Amino acid sequence: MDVMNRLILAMDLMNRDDALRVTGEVREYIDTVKIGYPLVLSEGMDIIAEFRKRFGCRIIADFKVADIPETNEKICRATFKAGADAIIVHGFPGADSVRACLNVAEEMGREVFLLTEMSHPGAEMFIQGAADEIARMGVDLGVKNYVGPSTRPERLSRLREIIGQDSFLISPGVGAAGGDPGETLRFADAIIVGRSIYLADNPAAAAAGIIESIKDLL
Amino acid sequence: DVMDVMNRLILAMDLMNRDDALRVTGEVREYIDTVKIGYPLVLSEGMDIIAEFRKRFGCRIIADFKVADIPETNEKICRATFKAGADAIIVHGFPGADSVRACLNVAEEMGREVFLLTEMSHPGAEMFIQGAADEIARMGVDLGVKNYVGPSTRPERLSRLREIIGQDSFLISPGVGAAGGDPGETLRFADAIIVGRSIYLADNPAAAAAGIIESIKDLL
Ligand SMILES: O=c1cc(O)n([C@@H]2O[C@H](COP(=O)(O)O)[C@@H](O)[C@H]2O)c(=O)[nH]1
Ligand SMILES: O=c1cc(O)n([C@@H]2O[C@H](COP(=O)(O)O)[C@@H](O)[C@H]2O)c(=O)[nH]1
Repeated sequence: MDVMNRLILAMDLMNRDDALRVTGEVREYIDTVKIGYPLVLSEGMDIIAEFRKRFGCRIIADFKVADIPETNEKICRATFKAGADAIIVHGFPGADSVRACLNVAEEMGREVFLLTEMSHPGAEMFIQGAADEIARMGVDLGVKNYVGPSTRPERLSRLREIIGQDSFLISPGVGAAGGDPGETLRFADAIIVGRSIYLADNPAAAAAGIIESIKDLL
Repeated sequence: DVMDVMNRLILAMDLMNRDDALRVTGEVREYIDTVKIGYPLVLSEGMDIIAEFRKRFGCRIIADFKVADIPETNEKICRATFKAGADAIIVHGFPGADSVRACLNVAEEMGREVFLLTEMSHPGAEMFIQGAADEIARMGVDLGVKNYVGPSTRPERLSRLREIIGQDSFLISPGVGAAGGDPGETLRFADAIIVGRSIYLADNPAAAAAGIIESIKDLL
């Protein structure tokens, strides 16, 4: 996957007018948008097609898929029917649940991103201790796309070690949560950035500023 | 003081089109007053499907969204879900205490309820969730969680989770029917059973629900 400026916008605004306006303001800097449940549950799954119509961007559905295999299959089918290019799936619920997602993605020409370790403080309680094994499980399953935490660069580096240089790795927790753009890009192919852009007084300048700070990495 | 689930039976409405979902739910309405609506239906028909269910049926709505994000995103998901009319939302515990607390705080503010999913019922649950489940449940108790989800497919695990949360907590349990869990055995520990495919894929969903209820008649 080829992400413009190695920057993915996490569009977690919850109303259509603001979400479309802010995305429009930063469109020159990105071609990939992560859309999650905050926006989808507020405005409907049709918002995905609207983003494609307006911006032609790729859409990653950040749905943290975390159900039984049968339900995971249904969630992936509904999500890809809505036009998402990719979906984010938790690894914690185990291999069968991930495989269910991989199957639908293959069937519909999409990608699965496996979330291995999360970026927030609570991730330390249960997820972190399982994360390397979850990543090895991804490798065993043939997963090629991964998500890991900007907030713990040593953990992000370990994830990169496990999956190898050929796999694709994206990383949230940049900006608001404390992660540094440049350091994160030592290991991740692309950074995910939400609040630092969409809550900024001037989202375009915020995006431009981040990109300037990583100019030599592009 | 817990929700009063008619016949101790919660329908898992995982059909993905409005017409079928509405037909089947209507067909079993005399047997249930509590419906679990998840992402298969919501991502297919929109959050307004909750509105349509409330209009059509006298049913409480549990939004089975297995919320599993960072605290800030969890808060937004819970707000949107309660705004749409869900009575309760199901949240994963494995992302940790801050993520669960975020959901509890919104539920308290908005006058609604959180269910904490501890151990899951499918085979893959053995890989990572099972080993964390007793602690996830204990964490829930420490956080003041009153409502829980645990697996009918592993009676020994469901029994242990009931012990951890205590007799006063409310416990609901999926994996009944299609996945092999027995209604009666499950109700030894759970307050209510969740049933999806055994009912919604039946040629006669009403007969299927009645049959399940007949099999647990002495437990009502
Ligand atoms: O470990 C993770 C995984 C995520 O998907 N995310 C998601 O990435 C985004 C981060 O946004 P922000 O830059 O505002 O912190 C949010 O949409 C969040 O749900 C995360 O923060 N940490
Ligand atoms: O551990 C769990 C937790 C669940 O919420 N579920 C949910 O409960 C329902 C079970 O439906 P069924 O009776 O068709 O197996 C599904 O909606 C599923 O997503 C589960 O099966 N196992």
